[PDB]
Amino acid sequence: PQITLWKRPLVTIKIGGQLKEALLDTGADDTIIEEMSLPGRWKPKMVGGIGGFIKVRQYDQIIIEIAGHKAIGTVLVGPTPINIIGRNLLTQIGATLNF
Amino acid sequence: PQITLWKRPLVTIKIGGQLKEALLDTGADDTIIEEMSLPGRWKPKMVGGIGGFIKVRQYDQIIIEIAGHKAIGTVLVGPTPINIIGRNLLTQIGATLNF
Ligand SMILES: CN[C@H]1CO[C@@H]2OC[C@H](OC(=O)N[C@@H](Cc3ccccc3)[C@H](O)CN(CC(C)C)S(=O)(=O)c3ccc(OC)cc3)[C@@H]21
Repeated sequence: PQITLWKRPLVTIKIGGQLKEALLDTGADDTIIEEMSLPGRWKPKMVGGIGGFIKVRQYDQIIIEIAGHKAIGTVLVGPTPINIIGRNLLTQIGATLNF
Repeated sequence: PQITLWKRPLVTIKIGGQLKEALLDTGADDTIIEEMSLPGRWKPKMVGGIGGFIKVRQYDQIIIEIAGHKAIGTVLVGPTPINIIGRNLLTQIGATLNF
């Protein structure tokens, strides 16, 4: 699709068998999801933004369906105030910014 | 242009006659610039992000060039980790997300 930016670019995702709403975020290097369970091993990570840093769990090789497009990559899980799809998965669905 | 997301979507902006680097950020409602001097009166705003809130100064009807495109609109000034061009100005330059 072509997504205008008058409103937040929110989409439905499927992750870990669960449907969630998430923000398509070109300013995010990484994908950050609210607390949930994911399979496999994880390692701790700190991610920083406006406000400071939060501690997350890093899961590698996670499959997400993003507005119907499958992508695999790293997902960070922790106390984000919004689910964020970052560039590490936006590239895999072919997303570009155009003007 | 068409901006892919394999790298951060960094562009040059011009504000107050000065060139700065900024991130094109679809996840940002608002445009936030590092401490600098802007003309006129300001209003208070709290901005929430991944790791809590920051206080900023809100300046309205500021002239800013973004990757060669003229915009005139609200700029928040404060302790952002990076200059962010949010949707309020991305809509003025005609940016869309496409996949
Ligand atoms: C609610 N208020 C926010 C929304 O609109 C306002 O505009 C400014 C601020 O927006 C944000 O902080 N937006 C976040 C994304 C965002 C969105 C909403 C809440 C939290 C975060 C942004 O798009 C992505 N981030 C960083 C930029 C600040 C550099 S981040 O969430 O901190 C982030 C950092 C590192 C990551 O990987 C290393 C992945 C994500 C305000």
